[PDB]
Amino acid sequence: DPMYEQFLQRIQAVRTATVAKDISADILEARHDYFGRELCRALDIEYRNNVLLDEIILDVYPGVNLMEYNVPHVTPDNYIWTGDMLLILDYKVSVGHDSTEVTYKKYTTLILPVMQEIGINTEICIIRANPVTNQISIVGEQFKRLFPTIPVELNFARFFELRKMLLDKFADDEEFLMMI
Ligand SMILES: [Cl-]
Ligand SMILES: [Cl-]
Ligand SMILES: [Cl-]
Ligand SMILES: [Cl-]
Ligand SMILES: [Mn+2]
Ligand SMILES: [Mn+2]
Repeated sequence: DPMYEQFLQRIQAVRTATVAKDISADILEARHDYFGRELCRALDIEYRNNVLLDEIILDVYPGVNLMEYNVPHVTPDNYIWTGDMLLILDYKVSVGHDSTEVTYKKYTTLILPVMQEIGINTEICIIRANPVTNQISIVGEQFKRLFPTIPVELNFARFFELRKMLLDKFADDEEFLMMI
């Protein structure tokens, strides 16, 4: 596992709280991206990880003049263009709901108004994996109808193992415990 080995090398070598904070954030990003890849593989949909909204609009509506509209330059993780409806997707990996609510509010209020002006039928979809239990939670009614089962095989144990080693190495470092 090249990803695991590279994280392990970084944890073996790190000496400072600030560099450790970056490893921690990087592990959480990699765990998120791992779920996104497994999710798209299981559903046989195109895997993407952060698409500029302008690019999404140009893919679904090539004739658009972006300059006529006030397009917020957000980068949702992914999208599905069925031909009649646009599903905006964001992956989450979390034991809680707070990050889902934050992103749902941001994309609902920033994306839906301009998509209505352009004329593209759009739904905001947030798919969250609980990394401890592997349970999947979906916000997005049309996503649920298209994908009533999600036959993923998730294993987050190695991300937990890496981050726990990092936390243990800095268990007595006040500067780090605050950054985290
Ligand atoms: Cl260091
Ligand atoms: Cl964004
Ligand atoms: Cl697509
Ligand atoms: Cl996440
Ligand atoms: Mn993202
Ligand atoms: Mn995401």
